Amino acid sequence: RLANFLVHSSNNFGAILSSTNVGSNTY
Amino acid sequence: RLANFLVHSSNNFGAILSSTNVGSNTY
Amino acid sequence: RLANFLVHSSNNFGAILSSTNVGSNTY
Amino acid sequence: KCNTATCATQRLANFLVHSSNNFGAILSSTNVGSNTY
Amino acid sequence: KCNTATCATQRLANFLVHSSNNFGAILSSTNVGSNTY
Amino acid sequence: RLANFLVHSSNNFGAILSSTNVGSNTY
Amino acid sequence: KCNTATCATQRLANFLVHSSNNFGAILSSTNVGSNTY
Amino acid sequence: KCNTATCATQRLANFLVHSSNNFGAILSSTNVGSNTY
Repeated sequence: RLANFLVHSSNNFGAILSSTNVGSNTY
Repeated sequence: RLANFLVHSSNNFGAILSSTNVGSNTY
Repeated sequence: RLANFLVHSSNNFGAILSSTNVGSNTY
Repeated sequence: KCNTATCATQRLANFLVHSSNNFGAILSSTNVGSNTY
Repeated sequence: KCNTATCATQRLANFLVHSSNNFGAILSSTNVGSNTY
Repeated sequence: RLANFLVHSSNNFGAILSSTNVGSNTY
Repeated sequence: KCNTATCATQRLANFLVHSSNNFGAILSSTNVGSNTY
Repeated sequence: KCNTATCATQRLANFLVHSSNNFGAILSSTNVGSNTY
């Protein structure tokens, strides 16, 4: 009997600015 | 009987600016 | 009976600026 | 201006600005995960 | 201006600015994870 | 019966600026 | 200006600025994880 | 100006500035984890 319990929780109470640029030209 | 319990919790109460640039030209 | 308990918790109450540049030209 | 019994104010700002003023030539090429044979 | 009995103020700012003034030539090439044969 | 307990906790109450540049040109 | 009985103020600032003024030539090439045969 | 009995103030600043003024030629090449055959 194998039990696995995974919890991934993200709570944001604020400002997150995330920019991922892959192989991109930004001007 | 094998039990695994994984909790990943992220709480943000603030400003996170994350920029990942991979192979990118930024001007 | 093997039990593994992993907790990864990140709490931010502040400003995090993270920039990862891989192979990128920034001007 | 706060004169209340108690006031909590939070200003959180993330500013990302990319600004380019170009008076000339910019040449940009990006190859990512590219296989050339 | 705070004359409150008690006041909490937090200003959190992340500023990332990329600014380029170019009066000339910029040549940029990026190869990431690129296999050339 | 083997038990492993791992806790990784990060609390930030402040400003963290982290920049990792790998193979990148920054002007 | 704080004349409160008690006041807490936190200013947290992360400033990252990349500024380039170019009056000439910049040549930039990046190879990361690149296999050339 | 704090006239408060209690006025905890924290200013935390991280400043990272990359500034380049170029009046000439800059040549930059980066090879990371690159296998050349």
